Amino acid sequence: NLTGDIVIIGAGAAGSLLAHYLARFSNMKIILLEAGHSHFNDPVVTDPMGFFGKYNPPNENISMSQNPSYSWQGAQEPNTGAYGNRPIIAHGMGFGGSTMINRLNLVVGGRTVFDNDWPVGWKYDDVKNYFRRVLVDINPVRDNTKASITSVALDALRIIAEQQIASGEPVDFLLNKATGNVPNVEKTTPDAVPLNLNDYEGVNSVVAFSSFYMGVNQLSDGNYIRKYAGNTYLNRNYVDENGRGIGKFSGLRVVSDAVVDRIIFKGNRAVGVNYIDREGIMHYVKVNKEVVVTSGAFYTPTILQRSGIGDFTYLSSIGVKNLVYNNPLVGTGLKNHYSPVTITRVHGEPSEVSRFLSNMAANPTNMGFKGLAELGFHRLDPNKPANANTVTYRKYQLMMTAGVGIPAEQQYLSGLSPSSNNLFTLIADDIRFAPEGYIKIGTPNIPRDVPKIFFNTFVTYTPTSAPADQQWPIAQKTLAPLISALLGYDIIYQTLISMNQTARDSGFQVSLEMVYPLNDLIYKLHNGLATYGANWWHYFVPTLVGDDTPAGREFADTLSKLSYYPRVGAHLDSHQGCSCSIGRTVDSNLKVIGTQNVRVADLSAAAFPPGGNTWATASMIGARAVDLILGFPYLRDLPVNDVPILNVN
Amino acid sequence: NLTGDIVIIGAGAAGSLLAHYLARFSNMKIILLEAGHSHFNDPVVTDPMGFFGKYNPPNENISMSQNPSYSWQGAQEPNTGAYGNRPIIAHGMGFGGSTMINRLNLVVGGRTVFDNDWPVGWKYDDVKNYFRRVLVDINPVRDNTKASITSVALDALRIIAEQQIASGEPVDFLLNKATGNVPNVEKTTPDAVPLNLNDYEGVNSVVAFSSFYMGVNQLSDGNYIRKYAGNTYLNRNYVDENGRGIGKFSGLRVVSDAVVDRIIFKGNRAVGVNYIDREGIMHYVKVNKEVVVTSGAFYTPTILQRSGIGDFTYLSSIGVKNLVYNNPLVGTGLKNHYSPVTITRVHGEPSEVSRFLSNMAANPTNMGFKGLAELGFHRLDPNKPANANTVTYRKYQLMMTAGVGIPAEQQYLSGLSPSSNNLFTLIADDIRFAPEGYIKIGTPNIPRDVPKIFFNTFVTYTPTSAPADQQWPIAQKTLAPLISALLGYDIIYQTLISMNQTARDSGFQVSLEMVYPLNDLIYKLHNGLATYGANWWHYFVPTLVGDDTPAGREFADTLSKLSYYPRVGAHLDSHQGCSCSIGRTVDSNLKVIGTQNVRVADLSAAAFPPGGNTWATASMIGARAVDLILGFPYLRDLPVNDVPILNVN
Ligand SMILES: Cc1cc2nc3c(=O)[nH]c(=O)nc-3n(C[C@H](O)[C@H](O)[C@H](O)COP(=O)(O)OP(=O)(O)OC[C@H]3O[C@@H](n4cnc5c(N)ncnc54)[C@H](O)[C@@H]3O)c2cc1C
Ligand SMILES: Cc1cc2nc3c(=O)[nH]c(=O)nc-3n(C[C@H](O)[C@H](O)[C@H](O)COP(=O)(O)OP(=O)(O)OC[C@H]3O[C@@H](n4cnc5c(N)ncnc54)[C@H](O)[C@@H]3O)c2cc1C
Repeated sequence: NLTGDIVIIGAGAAGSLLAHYLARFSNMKIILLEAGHSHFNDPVVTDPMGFFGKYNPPNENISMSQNPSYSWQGAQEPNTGAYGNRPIIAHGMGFGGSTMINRLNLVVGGRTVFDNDWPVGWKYDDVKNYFRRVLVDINPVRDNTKASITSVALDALRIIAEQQIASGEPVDFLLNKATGNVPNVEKTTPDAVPLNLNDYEGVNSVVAFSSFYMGVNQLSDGNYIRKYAGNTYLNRNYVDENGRGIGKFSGLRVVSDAVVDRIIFKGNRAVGVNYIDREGIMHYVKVNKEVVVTSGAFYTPTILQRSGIGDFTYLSSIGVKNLVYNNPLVGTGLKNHYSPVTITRVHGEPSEVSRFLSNMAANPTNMGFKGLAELGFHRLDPNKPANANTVTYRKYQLMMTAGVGIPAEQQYLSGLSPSSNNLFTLIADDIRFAPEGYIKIGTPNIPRDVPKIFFNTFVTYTPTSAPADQQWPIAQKTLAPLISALLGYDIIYQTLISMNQTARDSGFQVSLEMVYPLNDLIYKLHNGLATYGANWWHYFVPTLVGDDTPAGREFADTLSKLSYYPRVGAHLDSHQGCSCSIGRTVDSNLKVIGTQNVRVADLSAAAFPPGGNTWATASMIGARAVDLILGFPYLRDLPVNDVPILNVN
Repeated sequence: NLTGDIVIIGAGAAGSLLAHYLARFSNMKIILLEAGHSHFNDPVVTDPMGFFGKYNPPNENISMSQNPSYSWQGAQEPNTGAYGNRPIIAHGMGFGGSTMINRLNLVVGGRTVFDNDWPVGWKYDDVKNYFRRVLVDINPVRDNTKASITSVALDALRIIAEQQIASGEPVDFLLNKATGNVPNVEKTTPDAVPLNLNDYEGVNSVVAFSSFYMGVNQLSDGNYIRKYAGNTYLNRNYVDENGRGIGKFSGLRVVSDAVVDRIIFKGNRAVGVNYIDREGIMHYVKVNKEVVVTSGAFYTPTILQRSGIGDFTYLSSIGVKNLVYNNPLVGTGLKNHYSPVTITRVHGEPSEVSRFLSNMAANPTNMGFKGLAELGFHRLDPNKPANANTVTYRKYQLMMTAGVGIPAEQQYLSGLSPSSNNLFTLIADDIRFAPEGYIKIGTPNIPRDVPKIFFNTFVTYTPTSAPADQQWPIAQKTLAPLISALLGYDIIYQTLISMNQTARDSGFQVSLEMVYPLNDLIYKLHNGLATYGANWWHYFVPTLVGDDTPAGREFADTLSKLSYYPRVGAHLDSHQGCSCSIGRTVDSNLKVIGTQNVRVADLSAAAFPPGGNTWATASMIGARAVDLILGFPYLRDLPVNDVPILNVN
């Protein structure tokens, strides 16, 4: 049988890095088991434009995230806050994990989140040397082309930031403490210097920029290739076609097309793993030292539960025979991101509006991301951290995209046909999303694509027969996402109001207004904010604050109407994590509480979602697990000029 | 280990009956493999009202169809005809298959379908005995609490039938060929004899009645029970707690909590079956004579495909190792039913309207169904069989229910809240629904909840650069479902128009006007149908017709607006089948083409969907397969008085 010291389950954004840098620096046998197989010769994945449906048959025009042959299909239970919808969120299958099917963006997360929201031993100064290693291994690139809309938006944001600085409010969405009174907005001159948002020292927390960073590499021919975990750490230089290492890496052995279900125990120690190959044959893998599980946010708690780690009552209810430890917290507290969307129309003569929206197409260099800014807390938002007036946090990730990002049903309902050529998309992402859920298994026989996922986004609050004063804190806690989404809409509105004058100044004779969010409603919401200030959100429950005045009814009706759009006119991001975070299931050394020699090293073990995209954080967790297992800080001391070599075929 | 003579996979609506009567009438060892366990002591399933959520926890309020512990979650690929959404359809998991979580509505299917759409040897005179056996074994009951608007609707239908008969059209939705010139509308007299829609001779193909037949049995205590296949054929009288037969059924052996993946062949003949138990240990079962697969419409083709039966090219591409027989037709031609929904509002004084909609609440005997008729083709339907001038066909199933059956999003959008006490629902279910699809697997490792399911219903038509004279037939073939939906709306409108006068005559002083589908649009549709006759549907493509008058533009606009409602304001029925039909995957004796000793005996092996619900048809397939396997007409000649004995506990 197969025998080895360390067994890694799941070759995702962290498993590949862990296996690579663990086989390099040691001499013990390593086995990596992955559900899928390699895709180095598949044009759909390697080409960056294969993400947008470039090599798909006419009768099967679906993306990789909706394809069962590329990803798992984690259907969730009905959403009580979104009219009982059941969105599908996917995890990749094969070498590279979910990074094989993603947008290839890279955001670091910032300094404030790690300093304030993560436990001791995982502060920014302890993880920046691994962020640097991950970034230098991926080696992303910036945008090459540049449109005139970016400069106009940057100038409008600069004017807004100057106004906010002069106003003197302690907290705003365009203030940064580490810079001072100078707005942190890129210059619009042709010879300007870019403002990197992934700075080593984390100076840029609320920064307006001109470009993102995409994980692509230009090839000697002239085309681009997708740079992800699979071809970076598990390419032909290190792993051959038999799943064996070459040279120094001869210790590592990779098994392909192997789905695992259980971990065998001798009471407190893992002693084996069982999996099934392509012929339906059950195989058993001996474990000598340790087991590391990196199956992702959705499927790590399930494999933990069906092995006998969780609530004993429910596990005996469903029918688990072998039980090991009692953690009623396994699989609880799952976090994610959300992104409401906005559409804008441009008015004027066809020639000027055609010159205005030019040079904003999509190429493997930008992936449709013009990129505007990372924003802070709106001054009217009541739910802020305790020291939000001292250190600046990240809440919004502003983005700009061509075309219209809207489900076809809303496209028909609103009348904004994508065939039009005078519309563009602004998105105010939320990277501090409040709702939390949990995961439980349904049947204790085999891995299944659909466990029980509960995740309610925009719920409503029901009044009770109590004085309003003590009820208000409950309503404030319950209605956070709605307030955040509406304040993001207001942010976009102010940006458009400033950008009208900015564009008129820059030499474009055009005008702009919102169209999808029913500009009348946005204008009324802005007026209501301006006239009500801090207590504006009390109108979400008009019964307890009844004005008996036409203005009050008007504001309540407008707030009720605007609550409809974030439920349907938006989409969920596939940035789920924190389901098995540190402090609930594992300690600071990534060891499962109650056992001896098993560890979790994926995004599920994250204490708090990073302030942005989540590719780099999982790789950082894996890199830290490397020298936690080894015991010596090899990666933290590895020279920067040492990077893995790339083999294409 | 385990050895036997016949191995049955899946104890569904057909496997239960087949195993029961095959163990009764023979002397050979029989093994039944099921992926679930008995629910005889679970109030959610045994109580008929548990379907609506009578015993659900407040924080897990989900129906049995949406619960992963009760059913398989069959997610499908985006539907290009309904704005690209992915509805979820389930098969029940446990003793009784999908009959354990269904609405318990029993419809035989009709006679014309089995006389014009099934091969020789499967005509109505060869299946009526098995239909009678299934019906007497289940022993349904009729509704006990008769309402008042049922009589009003029946009188309106009688008036419409009189008008249609006096007119002289060859075909319409209230003409029955096997009844003469007398309308087939049930009497409204106090002592009226019931009209049975499941009659032995099949004379009622277009019949208007007052109550359906549902599978519930009244206990001596007073409360009702759910009488499905699981407790009918697999109760404690016959199968013990371990899973062994009792007395005469000593040859049976039932294995619970067993999921199968493979069928082991020896070149052309099955020799074994593999399954995984609750503990997670792979087991092997020997086969001596026969293997029968009854895993359902979705999951029987998957089992066949990953076993080595199907398109060799795709199977080899996805990694299937062993290939047995090449047949690219496996998993093709999937059919299902679609039910648009209509909402009506009643006007009048509160007392009269309150007493008008009385005695229509849902109780365990009618389950919210009052039932109207099995209607026929509309006179203006262009896509109808040529045989329709001699025989009558079932196309529309008409049902009524209190409250509003609408997704919450459309409930909010249309302004029709469920709190109103003056609304009721009319549903015209399409039972000759045209579109078809196919099923493919993604990974050759283990059974999965989500394989590739393609099903596109409301696809539109794009004109080409050709003369209209040859373009018209293709457009006529493509646009059938929209035509059927609009004609159903017109049928409901006519029924309401007649019901207004009938109610005003019967004593009530009220007015009924349809609301949800935007009455003005329906009025315009009715006027346009009357004006344009047979060629009304030509205006789905206003460019190709060449009409430019304001009337033509208005009619085209109305036809465009109305097409929005069927896509979203409806829900797909779980009556899927015909994916391994007779003559394409199996012969007339249910043996799989190209193989030696395996058969399929479920709803997937049906040649054409019946005119109504599909439980009885699946049970009939199983019952017929019983005596085909045995070779003697045991069940056809069994006396009607010999029925199984119920054993609740
Ligand atoms: C469509 C999409 C777009 C995204 N875009 C971005 C983006 O722009 N920026 C960003 O930062 N992040 C993005 N992400 C998220 C990013 O891809 C992941 O967060 C990241 O890969 C984290 O990796 P992980 O190891 O934690 O999880 P995964 O990469 O999902 O790890 C799962 C791995 O484990 C394997 N596995 C799972 N279950 C089993 C099992 N039972 N047995 C064996 N193996 C198993 C899988 O085959 C896979 O190899 C996107 C994700 C998706 C789905
Ligand atoms: C919500 C709902 C309501 C319905 N209402 C009605 C109604 O009112 N009237 C009506 O006539 N019909 C109704 N139906 C449909 C009806 O219940 C089914 O069509 C009928 O049971 C068909 O029987 P079958 O054996 O073909 O499918 P099923 O009974 O669903 O057969 C599936 C069986 O196979 C087993 N199985 C599947 N895969 C495997 C595997 N890999 N290994 C082992 N076992 C496996 C399952 O555990 C299950 O026992 C409804 C269905 C649903 C979902």
